[PDB]
Amino acid sequence: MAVKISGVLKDGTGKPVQNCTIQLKARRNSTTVVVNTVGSENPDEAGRYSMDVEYGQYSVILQVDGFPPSHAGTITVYEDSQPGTLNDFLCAMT
Amino acid sequence: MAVKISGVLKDGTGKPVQNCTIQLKARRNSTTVVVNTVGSENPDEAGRYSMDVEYGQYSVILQVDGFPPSHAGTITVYEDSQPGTLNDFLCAMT
Amino acid sequence: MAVKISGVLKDGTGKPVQNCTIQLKARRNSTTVVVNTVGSENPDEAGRYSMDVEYGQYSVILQVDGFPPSHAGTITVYEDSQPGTLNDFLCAMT
Amino acid sequence: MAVKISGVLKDGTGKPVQNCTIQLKARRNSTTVVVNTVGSENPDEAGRYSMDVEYGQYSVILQVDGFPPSHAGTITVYEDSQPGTLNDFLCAMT
Amino acid sequence: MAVKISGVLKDGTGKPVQNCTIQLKARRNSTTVVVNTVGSENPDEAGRYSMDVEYGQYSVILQVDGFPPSHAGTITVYEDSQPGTLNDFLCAMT
Amino acid sequence: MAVKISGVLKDGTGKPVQNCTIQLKARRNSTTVVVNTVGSENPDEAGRYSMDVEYGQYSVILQVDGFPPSHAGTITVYEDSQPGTLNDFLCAMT
Amino acid sequence: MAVKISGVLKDGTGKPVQNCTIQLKARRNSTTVVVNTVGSENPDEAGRYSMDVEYGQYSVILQVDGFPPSHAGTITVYEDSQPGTLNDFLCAMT
Amino acid sequence: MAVKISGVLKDGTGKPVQNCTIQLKARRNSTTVVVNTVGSENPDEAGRYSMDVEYGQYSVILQVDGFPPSHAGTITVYEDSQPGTLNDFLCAMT
Amino acid sequence: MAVKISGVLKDGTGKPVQNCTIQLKARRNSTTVVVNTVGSENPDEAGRYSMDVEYGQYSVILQVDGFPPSHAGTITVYEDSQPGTLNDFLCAMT
Amino acid sequence: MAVKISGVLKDGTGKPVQNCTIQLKARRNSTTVVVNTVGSENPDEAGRYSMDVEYGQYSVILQVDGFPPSHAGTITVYEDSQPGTLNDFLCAMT
Amino acid sequence: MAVKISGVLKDGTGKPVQNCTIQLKARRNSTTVVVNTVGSENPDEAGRYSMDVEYGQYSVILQVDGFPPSHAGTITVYEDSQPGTLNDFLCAMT
Amino acid sequence: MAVKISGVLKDGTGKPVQNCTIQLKARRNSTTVVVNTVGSENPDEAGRYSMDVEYGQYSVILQVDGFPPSHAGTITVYEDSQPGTLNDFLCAMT
Repeated sequence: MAVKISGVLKDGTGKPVQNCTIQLKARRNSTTVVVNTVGSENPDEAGRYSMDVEYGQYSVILQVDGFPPSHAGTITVYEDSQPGTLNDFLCAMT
Repeated sequence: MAVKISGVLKDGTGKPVQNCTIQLKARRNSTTVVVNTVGSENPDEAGRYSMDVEYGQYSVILQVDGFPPSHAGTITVYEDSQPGTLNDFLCAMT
Repeated sequence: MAVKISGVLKDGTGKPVQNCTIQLKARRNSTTVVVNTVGSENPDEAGRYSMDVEYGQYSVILQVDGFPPSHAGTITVYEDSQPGTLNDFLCAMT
Repeated sequence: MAVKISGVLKDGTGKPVQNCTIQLKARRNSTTVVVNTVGSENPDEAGRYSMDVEYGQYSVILQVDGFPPSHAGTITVYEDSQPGTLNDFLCAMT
Repeated sequence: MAVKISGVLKDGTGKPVQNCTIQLKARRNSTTVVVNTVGSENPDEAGRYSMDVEYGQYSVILQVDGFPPSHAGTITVYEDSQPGTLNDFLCAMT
Repeated sequence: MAVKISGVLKDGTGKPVQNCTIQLKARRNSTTVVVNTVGSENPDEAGRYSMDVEYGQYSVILQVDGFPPSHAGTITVYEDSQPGTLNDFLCAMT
Repeated sequence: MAVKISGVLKDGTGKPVQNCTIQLKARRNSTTVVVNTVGSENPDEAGRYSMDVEYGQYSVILQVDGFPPSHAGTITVYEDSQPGTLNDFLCAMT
Repeated sequence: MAVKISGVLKDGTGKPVQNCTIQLKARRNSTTVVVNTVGSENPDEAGRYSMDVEYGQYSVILQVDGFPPSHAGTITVYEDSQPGTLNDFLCAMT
Repeated sequence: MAVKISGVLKDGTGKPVQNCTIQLKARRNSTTVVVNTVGSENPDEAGRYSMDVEYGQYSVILQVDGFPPSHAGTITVYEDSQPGTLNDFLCAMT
Repeated sequence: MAVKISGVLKDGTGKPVQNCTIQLKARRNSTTVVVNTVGSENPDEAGRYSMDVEYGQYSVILQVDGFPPSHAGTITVYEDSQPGTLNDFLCAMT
Repeated sequence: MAVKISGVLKDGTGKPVQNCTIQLKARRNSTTVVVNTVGSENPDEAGRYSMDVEYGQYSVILQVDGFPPSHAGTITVYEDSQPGTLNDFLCAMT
Repeated sequence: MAVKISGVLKDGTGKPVQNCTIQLKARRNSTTVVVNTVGSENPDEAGRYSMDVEYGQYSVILQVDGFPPSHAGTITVYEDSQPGTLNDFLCAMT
């Protein structure tokens, strides 16, 4: 199953960030994802993003049209996670 | 929420600075801001600035047209912070 | 005898991978295959793959148009193996 | 408030110095001036200069089309100083 | 006498491999073969191969216009062997 | 108040020097002269010079059209000084 | 006299070798052959060769069009030697 | 006052030297001559020279558009001397 | 007197060797030959050679258009030698 | 006073020296000749030379058109010296 | 008195040497020959040479058109020597 | 007085040597010759030379447009020598 990861993506001054590109980098083999595979997603102009993420361990990469990739960190989804925003997984007590 | 930061910024000789821009770079990802994201604002011709800032720790950069980028310092916006000028956050005890 | 390897190939965000290529390298020569021989097959537009592999040890290579070759890992198919996705074969205990 | 620094600028032969530029490089964060902000002031043909200086610590630089920028020294304006000339601030007992 | 070697050459995915070339590099002087002599014989489009090997010691080279020559291993033909496939000679207990 | 420094400046053989230039460089800033400020006049065709020198310590440079700059020495005009030739100030006891 | 050396020249797979050349370099001067002298003669398409060789020690070279020269070994034709193929002398006990 | 120095400049064969030039390099600050000042006096075709030197210490340089400047020696015009020739000052017991 | 050295020059295959040239490099002064002198002899198409050698010590160099000069060795002719072939002098027990 | 230096200039084979030039260089400055001053004369076509030299130490140089400058030696002509050839002065006891 | 040296110089194969030249170099000056003087003679078409040499010690050089100059050796013609070939002088006991 | 040196100049093979040039390089100052003065003398086509040498010490150079100048040696002529050939002076007991 795919857990829904949804939210809005704002910069540090309360405005949406445009030209974004969010990438999920698999680091270990899962039941349905092969290692070293990237899954991309492009937010809209208002900053809304929504993805269907398969469980496993991933590295998050954020690219904004003139930014070298910003390694936000590693997220992990098990068979107990509930739908939420991307930021909670980064801030979650791993 | 967001704390409102408003004021006017000048130089030693009591004049507004022109063609400048303030950039806040988030050095630690938060519940609403992802790490390593810059949010910028250009003051008006009178040097007046006004912007809504999300909580967390930020690094402040001033860029003036021609001059090398200046690293003013680091600010921290907590849940108990009250509105004020940008200078007080720089001068706040750490 | 050739075990049937069937499945669908997706990434972290639950989408098929296009322009992909799956290669199997015979690591150790067997009574049916000769060592250092590559066998590859391109999945369809929906990311569905089905191959008939001979038994032995193989190293799996994932090739994507644009990215450098990925080293998924190593599979070892015995005479007693049952049909299934290659994801189970990489994640099988060794 | 701004202390009013006024005077005349003469060289060693008792003559006005032209094509000058007095700049104030702020070295510490103040309640009204951000770090590394320069404010220029060009005196008239008779060597008269007058500036309104916000209190704090400054490094005075005197740039003439000729000798490289001459570091006159560091000046400091508390909230007790009275209006005067820049030479007294340079020569004041720190 | 010439031992007949016959078989079908397949890659890891149970398919014939085309454009190949099997070379037998003789490493030791035999009664009828001089050292460092090669014999090339290309199999058909269905992967069928057959040679008339003279007894002795040989190194097998599999050249497939691609990966460099693949030293599959030394074969040895005694004067008590029976006709078979090349893979058995590779896998034979030396 | 500027001491008057007047006289005639000749060479070893008793002739006036033409195309000359006398430069005073303030090595230490005073209440009326800022540090590292140069003052120069060209003497007349007869080698006669007249100066209104502010109090303080200066370094004297002799510049002739063609020769490299000469370093005559250092003078120090106190408050008890009296008008006289420049040549005495270098030769005064220190 | 001359010992007769007649036979056919096959390769590992039982085929004749074309564009071949046998070279006999005399490594020790004899009653009838001076040192460091070669004699080269071309076998036919069937691979047959016929050589009347004088006594002494020789080094045998196979030169086949395209390949680097091959050093088959060294032969020693004595007075008690009987006619035979070239392979027997190389394979003879030394 | 100026000490008159006159004479005739003859080379080693009792002949006048032409195209000559005598320079007096002041080496110590005097009451009437600034340090590092040169005064030339070109003799006539018959080798006669006559100068009006001031008191002090001088280095005599002899430039003859040829051999490089010849540092003859240092002359001191003590304020008890009487007019003479240049050679007497060189030969004088300093 | 000159001893007659005659014979037929054959290679290891038992054939005449054409395009040859035999040279005798004298290494010590003799009664009739000065040291470091070479005398060439070109055999005919059937390999026959015949020279009239003066007694002494020589080094024989057999040069053919091809392989580099092959120094067969040293020959010595004393006042006891009988006419023969070149090969005997090489093989003679010196 | 001046000593008369006269004579004829000859070489080993009793011949006049043509295109010659005699140079006297004042080694030590005296009451009549300044130091490092050269006085030269050219002998006539028969090699006859005559000059009037002042007292002191001189280094004598012979310059011939084509040959490198020769350093004949050093002469020391005194107050009591008698007229003669420069050969005697060069050969005089020192 | 010049001893006459006459003879014919051959090579190993009993032939005259053409385009030759014999050089005698005097290595020690004598009462009739100055040191380092080279006297040469070209033998005729039949190899016959006839020279007459002065007494002393000489180095004998052979020069042949095509080969680098040979160093034949050393001879010493005394006052008691008898006319003979050049070869005997080389072989004479020393 | 000049000693008369006369003779004939022959090489090692009893023939005159042409194109020669005898040079006398003086080494010490004499009463009539200055150091490092050379006097040439070209002999005629018959090798005859006759020179007049002033007494002293000389080094003899023999330039023959060939071998570089040859140091024949030192010749000393006192006021007792009698006329003779150049070779005797070289061979004379020094």
